[PDB]
Amino acid sequence: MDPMICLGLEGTAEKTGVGIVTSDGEVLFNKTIMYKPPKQGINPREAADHHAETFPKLIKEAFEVVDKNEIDLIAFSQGPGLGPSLRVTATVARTLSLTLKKPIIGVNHCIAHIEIGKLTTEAEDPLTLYVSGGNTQVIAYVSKKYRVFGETLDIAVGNCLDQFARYVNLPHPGGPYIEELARKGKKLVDLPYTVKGMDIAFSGLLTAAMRAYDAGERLEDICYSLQEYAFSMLTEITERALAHTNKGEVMLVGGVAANNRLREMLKAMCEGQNVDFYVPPKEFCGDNGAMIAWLGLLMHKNGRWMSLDETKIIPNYRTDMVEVNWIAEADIKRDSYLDFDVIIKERVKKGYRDERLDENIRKSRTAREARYLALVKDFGIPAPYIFDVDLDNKRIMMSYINGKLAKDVIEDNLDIAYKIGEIVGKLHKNDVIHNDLTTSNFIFDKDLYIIDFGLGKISNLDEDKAVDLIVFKKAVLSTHHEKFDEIWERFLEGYKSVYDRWEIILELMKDVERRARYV
Ligand SMILES: [Mg+2]
Repeated sequence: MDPMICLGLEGTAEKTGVGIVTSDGEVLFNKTIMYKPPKQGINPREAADHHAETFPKLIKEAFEVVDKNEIDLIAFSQGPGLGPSLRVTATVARTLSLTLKKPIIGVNHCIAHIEIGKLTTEAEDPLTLYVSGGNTQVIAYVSKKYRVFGETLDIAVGNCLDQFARYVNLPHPGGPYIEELARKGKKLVDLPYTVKGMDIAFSGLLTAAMRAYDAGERLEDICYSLQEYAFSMLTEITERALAHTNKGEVMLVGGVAANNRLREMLKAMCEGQNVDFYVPPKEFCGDNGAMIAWLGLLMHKNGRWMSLDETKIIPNYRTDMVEVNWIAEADIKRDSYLDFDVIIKERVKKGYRDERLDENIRKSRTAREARYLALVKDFGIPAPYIFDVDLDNKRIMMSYINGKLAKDVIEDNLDIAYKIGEIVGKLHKNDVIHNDLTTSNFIFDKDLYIIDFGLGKISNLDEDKAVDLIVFKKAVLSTHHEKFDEIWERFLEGYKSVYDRWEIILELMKDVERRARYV
């Protein structure tokens, strides 16, 4: 009876997975079967239907390998994920607990992906990029909790690819086909690169890929481009998260981790930053039951229970919500005369990306930034003065603001959350979207100074102003959790002072934020 053994169910998404694991970290059993969608016409089916048909076939096999009387705990994926899939998973898990007369534990699918990462790889405290069909977020364990530092703002990357494959009439799963076509591509088609803070968005990209297809661009080139852009965007936010959580290893996780290109771009990045890079073996990388079981053990082994009424599925289970109980883009230089001071900001090259992309990202952000830092004094917003610019070398000569970063003084002086709101309000009052609102991008002296503008854009759309505010919101929630409530409240106070339409877009935030799981 030494090794306590647990049976876990995975069913958050499109994969039916059953796992048996022992508290000693031994995987006695682990098989998963995927949903194969029927024609999207009439006579519809859903993954839930697949789970209902598949779970008991898998459980039979499991009981043929180990004695059901030997299993001591049953665990299941409580969320996040598809509601109808969660419910079949839960109902099957509950039936097992009741007839085996054994305890049951609901487990967070996301932090289960990473825990078997640690168990199954030489990682121990990684910044982990989790990508799949329904999920894409950057997670790290900080301050006693698993937290999101970067996530998609709309669809997951897996879904971006899946929809594109469908559009261009590739069979399911189309991922492998896009990855092969991309290898034969050579032109880097014009597509939108969309990073905002540490988050990203794939919708515009997907659409532009579609329009490029309609315009008669070579399928191979579109595929190559789709991948380069999406994967670069994902490598960038992981890079930013890395410099932000101060971790020394990165772990890639999820079905999309199967993509070699993504794996290699991600390894280059980690090699550049001298950090370790781990990927679990295929069978623990994509959705699987073993990870559910192992995390199940972790929490129960450390003493935590669940009444059948506590086993309600949580479609939007956030990583924050889980009680844990088992544990740079720009070189800046300062030049001085005996009284005058200048700083030069160089956007250095990123080896991991296609040099063509790298050239456009560095030049355009540099040009934008220069142009925007200038334009914004017209609105009464302190910023550095722009002395000169050298776009060939990706450099800016600007004035020097002596002071601490907002990120470093905001919690012990919440007033400066107000000033940030004032200058954002002034921004949106004037149609400028600053797509990187964080507390690392303002410097506080007497007034408050804005010091980044590389992702700027002119726009009168409310969706864009709304997203602007969510990126700020989300960033505050991850890096200033101890004081989040208050900083946002005062951020809105400042915003309200200046921009009279604040209410319209604040409400618009909600409808955009509901790019979550149904129910
Ligand atoms: Mg998963």
